[PDB]
Amino acid sequence: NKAFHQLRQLFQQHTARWQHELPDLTKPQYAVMRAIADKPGIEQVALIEAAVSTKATLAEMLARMENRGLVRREHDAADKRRRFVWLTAEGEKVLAAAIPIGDSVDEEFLGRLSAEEQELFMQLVRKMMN
Amino acid sequence: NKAFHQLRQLFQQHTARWQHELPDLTKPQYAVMRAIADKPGIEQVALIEAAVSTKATLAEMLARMENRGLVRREHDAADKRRRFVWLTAEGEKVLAAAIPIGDSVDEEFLGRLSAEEQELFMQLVRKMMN
Repeated sequence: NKAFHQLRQLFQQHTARWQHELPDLTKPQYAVMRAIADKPGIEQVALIEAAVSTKATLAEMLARMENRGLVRREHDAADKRRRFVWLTAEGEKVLAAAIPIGDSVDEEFLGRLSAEEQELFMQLVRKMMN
Repeated sequence: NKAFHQLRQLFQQHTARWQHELPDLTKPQYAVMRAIADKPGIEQVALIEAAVSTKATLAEMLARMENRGLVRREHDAADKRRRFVWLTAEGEKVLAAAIPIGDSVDEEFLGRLSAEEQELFMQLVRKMMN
């Protein structure tokens, strides 16, 4: 009966489908790779907002991604705290295969709305944000 | 530019405010206590859907809640796997203090929508669900 409760229901159903179709790439991981491909060499701090995570969660996720050869990083010579992120060629393949999968999972729920309903749903979400 | 991406943004902003105002009670924990109070003695399996969690996440969260004296449980004499959940008196106090806080956090975002926009936002979320 609460709005944010039903939002948790919808988000859990989406996560459940995402788990089945993309078992090795969660939605936060997918958003990070997508934001790196949208801006190769993006600075790690700007990647926090671009992928909707946190400084600590992004650092742990990027470390695991380069452990698996999916991303590579370079450092600011004047400030080693500043890092820039690229996808490797293997990371570009992992992302390219996952995009039509993730799109179909998003479509299972969004496709239940008309174009006007989709545009309106995004206007309301934008209105509630800070 | 994606709908579920902006939903993650809105949900992260809500979690950030919830973290500050209720540092010892997350939104999933709050939903569990709220569902137990709505149906004292609710069976643990039905509590999974009522609070929007999973069997394993609920089991871990309920164990910690009774470690802190916030919930108590009873077992089916014929099937010890079946358990029923109550709030303790101390759990009733923790929940009662948190409800006006959680309501104000929900209101910070929902209050940016009119009554008609709120009703419509919940109709669209219900339409996208399974």
